Amino acid sequence: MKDKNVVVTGGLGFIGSHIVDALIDDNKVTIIDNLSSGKMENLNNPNHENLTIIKEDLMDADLEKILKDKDYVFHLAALASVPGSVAEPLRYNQNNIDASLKLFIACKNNNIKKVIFSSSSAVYGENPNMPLKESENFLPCSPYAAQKASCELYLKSFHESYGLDYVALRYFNVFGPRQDENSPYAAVIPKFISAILNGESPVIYGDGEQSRDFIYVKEIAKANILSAESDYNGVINVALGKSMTINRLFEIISDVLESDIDVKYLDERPGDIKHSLADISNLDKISFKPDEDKFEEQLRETVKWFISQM
Amino acid sequence: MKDKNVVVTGGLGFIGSHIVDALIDDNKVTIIDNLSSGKMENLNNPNHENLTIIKEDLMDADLEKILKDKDYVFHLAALASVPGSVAEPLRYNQNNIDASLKLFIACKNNNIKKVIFSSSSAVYGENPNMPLKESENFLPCSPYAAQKASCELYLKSFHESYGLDYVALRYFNVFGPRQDENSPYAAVIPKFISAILNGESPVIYGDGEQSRDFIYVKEIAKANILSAESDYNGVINVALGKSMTINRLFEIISDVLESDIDVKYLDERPGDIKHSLADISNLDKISFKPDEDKFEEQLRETVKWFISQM
Ligand SMILES: CC(=O)N[C@H]1[C@@H](OP(=O)(O)OP(=O)(O)OC[C@H]2O[C@@H](n3ccc(=O)[nH]c3=O)[C@H](O)[C@@H]2O)O[C@H](CO)[C@@H](O)[C@@H]1O[C@H](C)C(=O)O
Ligand SMILES: CC(=O)N[C@H]1[C@@H](OP(=O)(O)OP(=O)(O)OC[C@H]2O[C@@H](n3ccc(=O)[nH]c3=O)[C@H](O)[C@@H]2O)O[C@H](CO)[C@@H](O)[C@@H]1O[C@H](C)C(=O)O
Ligand SMILES: NC(=O)c1ccc[n+]([C@@H]2O[C@H](COP(=O)([O-])OP(=O)(O)OC[C@H]3O[C@@H](n4cnc5c(N)ncnc54)[C@H](O)[C@@H]3O)[C@@H](O)[C@H]2O)c1
Ligand SMILES: NC(=O)c1ccc[n+]([C@@H]2O[C@H](COP(=O)([O-])OP(=O)(O)OC[C@H]3O[C@@H](n4cnc5c(N)ncnc54)[C@H](O)[C@@H]3O)[C@@H](O)[C@H]2O)c1
Ligand SMILES: [Zn+2]
Ligand SMILES: [Zn+2]
Repeated sequence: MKDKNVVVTGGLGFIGSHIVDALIDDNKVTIIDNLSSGKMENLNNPNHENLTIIKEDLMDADLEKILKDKDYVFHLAALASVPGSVAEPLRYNQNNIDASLKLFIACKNNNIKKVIFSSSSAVYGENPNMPLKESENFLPCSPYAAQKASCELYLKSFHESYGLDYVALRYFNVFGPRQDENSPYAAVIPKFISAILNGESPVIYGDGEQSRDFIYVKEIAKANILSAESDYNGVINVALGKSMTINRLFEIISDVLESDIDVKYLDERPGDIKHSLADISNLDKISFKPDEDKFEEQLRETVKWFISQM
Repeated sequence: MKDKNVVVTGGLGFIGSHIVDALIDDNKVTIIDNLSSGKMENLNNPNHENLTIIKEDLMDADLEKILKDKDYVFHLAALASVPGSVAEPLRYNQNNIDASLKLFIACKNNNIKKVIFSSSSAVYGENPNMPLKESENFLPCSPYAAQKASCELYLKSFHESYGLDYVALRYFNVFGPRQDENSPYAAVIPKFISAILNGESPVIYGDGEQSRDFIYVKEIAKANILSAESDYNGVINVALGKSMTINRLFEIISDVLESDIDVKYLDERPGDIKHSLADISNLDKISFKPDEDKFEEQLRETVKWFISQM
């Protein structure tokens, strides 16, 4: 992508910062981010000539004005937490549905060429029909999952009502540089890496045979950019279509870190589904083929990032 | 249902007033209604000893307090318009998602035994797989349809997260006494009846071969009450599972009114789907069998109501 003027909501966050990095040399980029979880220092160059940063909540921003003469909108801003949403459903509704809708209204009023929306495999709930096809019904188990599904439904309705073109991307388990490790809720790869680097035993919730479809953050960024350039409108899973158990993950991370620190086993967390696996056939719709044998290399890059932060 | 204390949101409206009528002799009923479209005079007895009316927007009401010690909540309050939602998606979002969520939060915090939610066959969009089963995916064509679907998804998530029991009822084409005829958007049965009573030719948008699954408002009220009493949680179509063309409807209404006024034919309305038909198998889940040969009787009751309003 070259010579476009794009908006990246949540562009100071984990995933959004990697999208900004990939676009910024050849495109004007306006980030809208309230710093609720993102950081200026997540950007490779936060002073880049092509960059604009608007430090504001989407609910307050004049999105009708900001989106004038923009080409594409990448919507990553969200309160991105399943357990957080259970504790605070109304606040999550404001950030995840209401703000998204305000953005989508400004998109259609400004004739934005495409919206690329960050959804989640959480919308599937506990579905045994793996590998999970996009045609599965929604089975949201948390307010967060209902919110992402609601946004997908609004996008469908905006396509029909106003001709707004969009891709909704259902991410599976994203990992990589700049992912949070500090929250009680933080993802397993950051927790395993952080624990080992701090000389502490990590923990597994359950027996460790649970499995996930992990996908590297730079691949998510590529999928976003390819979706913007595609003529396809609709919903696409973004993953590798491969399973890894948490036991196996721990072995691999321990090998990468040359670590003899052992893992502890605790009871299962309520709400954790046992197995999650994407069907990624529809990645053909955006001409995306993720790298299928680069997990160790990606983990090494992630570890090096966490080392640099100590 | 006897000796319960219930809340009916939108209880001064078309459908809600019939639910209030059916419950009020044997139960305490609190209506919450902002009079945006409902009327005091829709109730059979607006001064009934068991009645309380709170004239307030759901967004402003202290629902946490109002729902203390209530048994059931019937949620009918909404901005109930497909074309209105296209014109004003944010305002419709506030009334249809945000207010519903505030209510559902108060329901789960007060351990309400059941929520009975008014959804719509609009959530199916233009789906040729008739008769339409509840398992069909959502295909919302308007912000309204997305909003009703979002509410259904929130209810599912609240069942999983908090144990809130619910039934979402997908109404097909409701008709009967107290339905609005004055809006530009008003439903076909009121428009046909009102036109003929005013000595004016009604209009058909298209060729009249379009068909709908019409369902009488008193049957909707019964389905609501049976759903409250049922152990079932989930989503159920409420209809007859029968089709009637708009041409045939006009013939029947003209016969009932002994009218020689002819109908005019105009171009199709954008957004109108041609055929809509419910699969009503899952009405067995709430032990409801609607009357299958009472259409003329129901139309006569509707006509007599419109006559009484002249
Ligand atoms: C925090 C995070 O990134 N979570 C994301 C991740 O969930 P989840 O699959 O629950 O991710 P995990 O917590 O990393 O759990 C994955 C597995 O790892 C075990 N585990 C986790 C932590 C630990 O210390 N020990 C341990 O054993 C755990 O029991 C589970 O089996 O993937 C989902 C998509 O597939 C996202 O919806 C979800 O939220 C994102 C933000 C969003 O939607 O915006
Ligand atoms: C106003 C109203 O009650 N509309 C409801 C009705 O829609 P619709 O099926 O569009 O209902 P119609 O407008 O009565 O249209 C039905 C058919 O009749 C023709 N027609 C309509 C008017 C007229 O003058 N002449 C004429 O020919 C028209 O072209 C169509 O084929 O049924 C749906 C459920 O099946 C509801 O979602 C919808 O909104 C409710 C509020 C809600 O969800 O809350
Ligand atoms: N990390 C994952 O595994 C994962 C999986 C599935 C979906 N997602 C989705 O991808 C997107 C990005 O997630 P992430 O992991 O980068 O999360 P993140 O918290 O790092 O990024 C979200 C960014 O949005 C900003 N933000 C939040 N609310 C805002 C508001 N109201 N106005 C303006 N800015 C706001 C935050 O400050 C942050 O920089 C989210 O929509 C998330 O739900 C992530
Ligand atoms: N009429 C139909 O054919 C049909 C079909 C499918 C679904 N529904 C649904 O059934 C329910 C009732 O529809 P109806 O036809 O009786 O509509 P209606 O407009 O007659 O009733 C809605 C009632 O809610 C009140 N209201 C609206 N917004 C409110 C708010 N924010 N706070 C408090 N009160 C509010 C109105 O004053 C009105 O009395 C709605 O949820 C509607 O979407 C109706
Ligand atoms: Zn297993
Ligand atoms: Zn036909």
